Amino acid sequence: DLRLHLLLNTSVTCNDGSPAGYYLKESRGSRRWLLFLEGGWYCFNRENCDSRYDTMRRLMSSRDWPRTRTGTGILSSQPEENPYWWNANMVFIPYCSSDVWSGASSKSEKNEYAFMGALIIQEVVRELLGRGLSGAKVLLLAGSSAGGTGVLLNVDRVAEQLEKLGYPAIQVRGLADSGWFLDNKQYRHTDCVDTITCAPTEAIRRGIRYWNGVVPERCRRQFQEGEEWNCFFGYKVYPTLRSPVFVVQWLFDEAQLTVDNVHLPVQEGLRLYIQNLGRELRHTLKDVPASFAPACLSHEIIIRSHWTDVQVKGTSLPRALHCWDRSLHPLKGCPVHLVDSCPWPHCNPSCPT
Ligand SMILES: OCc1cn(-c2ccc(Cl)c(Cl)c2)nn1
Ligand SMILES: *[C@@H]1O[C@H](CO)[C@@H](O)[C@H](O)[C@H]1NC(C)=O
Repeated sequence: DLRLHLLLNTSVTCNDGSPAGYYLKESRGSRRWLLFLEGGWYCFNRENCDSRYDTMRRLMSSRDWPRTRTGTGILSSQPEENPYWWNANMVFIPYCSSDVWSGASSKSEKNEYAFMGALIIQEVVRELLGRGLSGAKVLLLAGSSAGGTGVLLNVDRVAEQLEKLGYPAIQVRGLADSGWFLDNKQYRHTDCVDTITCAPTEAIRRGIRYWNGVVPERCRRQFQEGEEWNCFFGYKVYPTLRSPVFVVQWLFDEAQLTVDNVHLPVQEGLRLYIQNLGRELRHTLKDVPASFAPACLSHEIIIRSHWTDVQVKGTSLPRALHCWDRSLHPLKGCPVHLVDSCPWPHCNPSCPT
């Protein structure tokens, strides 16, 4: 079990002003640290943030958080369930800022909600240095869904912060799970008139203004003011990063099909759309040396207990991550770039059921 610690700096808060926090399980015999970012969509205006506060309050507030949580998947401490990093120090950071981990704004007389996702990550790092993170050799910043996108937005700032605090020996790396999205054409098209019909590029554009969102500077300098929404899309922000990042992405991600207005007897027009989506995602990973991209229709995520079962070209994700570790000290029979090439959902027999 991982135990809850609320942040001692109570100015760093969830959406409703309650303090943010983290769940920790230490491993005294390890200099490896894994910091995982929870996901779960976002909100970008007053109407749909109020709605999220009614029926998804744990993603906006800490007042009902439990004292402990069980580590699963890559956060498990049993080698049977986690062949990769079972002996590492484990940290689970709840997602209570609804800003794709990008915000830096407090609740005030002009803001009903606080959006502090970027500052939450930095304060967790600062308070963990007193918990033994000061002795680390590798800090792996991982995340799923909106947390996977948050890895891409924040991994270089974490490396930046540890350098200016005087810890240059800590190697910072990233693992982005199911947060690599495309700003493609929708299958059926709707103008941004309400939350349902607003495409991701439009919603992110308004979110950044509503959140006071921040993006990596090198990406910020390419796209500049008014256009920072481009940095939320993995294939645009990844080439600007300096830290090593491993990318996990289904070729037919369910969240991607949702924002494309696809809801699954497939006729020709939809078949070509789905097949073209798989091609485009494969194409964006072509220059990504560390990646895992199975041809599955799925919403599953690397903290699930059976994450070891899926294979690409005969290699599992825990093995690919171990190969990545070795490559950061090409390897015989221990590959790191694993992208399916078959064109339809579940053509890989090991896809989740
Ligand atoms: O849980 C699924 C999910 C997906 N997203 C998400 C995050 C960023 C972008 Cl740019 C898009 Cl298009 C979608 N956030 N949560
Ligand atoms: C608390 O966090 C805020 C926001 O990140 C920061 O500006 C401030 O310096 C922190 N205060 C202390 C005492 O660490």
